[PDB]
Amino acid sequence: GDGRRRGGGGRGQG
RNA sequence: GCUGCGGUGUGGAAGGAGUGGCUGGGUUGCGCAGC
Ligand code: IRI
Ligand code: IRI
Ligand code: IRI
Ligand SMILES: [K+]
Repeated sequence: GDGRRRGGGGRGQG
């Protein structure tokens, strides 16, 4: 899971 | 690789899903969960 580790709205970027 | 829950806070009890996010923690951190 090399991608978004946290979702829902705008959580999890960088 | 994608997605969901203001669920977390060195403010988190007057808030939210960033319609404050070049105003910070934080290039949306942390936790939990699902495909
Ligand atoms: N969960 Ir309380 N954050 N710890 N609301 N009880 N203060
Ligand atoms: N400038 Ir800033 N926005 N505060 N360090 N990049 N995070
Ligand atoms: N501007 Ir900012 N919000 N502080 N993107 N660098 N993290
Ligand atoms: K805040």
